[PDB]
Amino acid sequence: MILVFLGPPGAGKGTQAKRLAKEKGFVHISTGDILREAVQKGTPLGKKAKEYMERGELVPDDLIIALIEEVFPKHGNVIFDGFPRTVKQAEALDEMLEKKGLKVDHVLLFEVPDEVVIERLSGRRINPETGEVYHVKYNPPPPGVKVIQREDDKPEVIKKRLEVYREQTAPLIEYYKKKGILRIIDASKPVEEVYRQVLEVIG
Ligand SMILES: Nc1ncnc2c1ncn2[C@@H]1O[C@H](COP(=O)(O)OP(=O)(O)O)[C@@H](O)[C@H]1O
Ligand SMILES: Nc1ncnc2c1ncn2[C@@H]1O[C@H](COP(=O)(O)OP(=O)(O)O)[C@@H](O)[C@H]1O
Repeated sequence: MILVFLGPPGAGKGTQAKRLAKEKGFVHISTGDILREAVQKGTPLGKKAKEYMERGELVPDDLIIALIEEVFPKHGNVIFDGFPRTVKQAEALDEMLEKKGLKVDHVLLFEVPDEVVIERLSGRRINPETGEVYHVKYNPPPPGVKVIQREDDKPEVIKKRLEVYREQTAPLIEYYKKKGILRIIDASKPVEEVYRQVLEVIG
């Protein structure tokens, strides 16, 4: 089974993908997590990607498509979390999968309004020791636990990221709807309720 989680930044895709991977054994492929690691390590990918991410822009397709080929697992169920983000990426994914005898089985669209996106992103915090993700209101870090705020979660970069989502990523809704594999998730609900909906959709 291959899943794609699609939706605006802050919708809760990483939160749900992490949970699903941990409990049900999916391979979690987060392009964001992988890129942030590349940047921190200063790899050729990381050095090239870094400034796109800093500015809230998408990293060029060729680099991301190569990254996906590098990390796609030989066996196992997969959650694509934050990939594809463009039509070209989606077309490449279909082609890659077909060569492996696979296909995207479900695309889960995490619907949330812009007001919620901003609330979610502005309050997002990370434990730099473990990578655990918190929210200042909805899931605060334990007392005494040091956390950081991503530079791309600052107000002006959130704005750009949302514009980029609407311009480049949103056309994937129709792309996958035409293939009949798009499932709607009401991502505005609490984490537990969203998770039950994810489980229901994937059966
Ligand atoms: N259903 C939810 N309700 C409230 N807060 C959430 C929910 N899902 C995620 N969050 C919080 O919102 C922020 C964004 O979640 P995240 O999973 O990182 O979104 P995405 O990967 O779609 O960008 C995080 O701070 C997370 O703790
Ligand atoms: N599939 C992709 N294609 C191009 N750029 C990407 C992709 N995934 C992640 N990025 C880059 O990494 C940044 C952070 O992505 P991500 O962690 O997925 O954001 P969010 O937490 O909002 O889902 C993006 O704003 C973009 O610059």
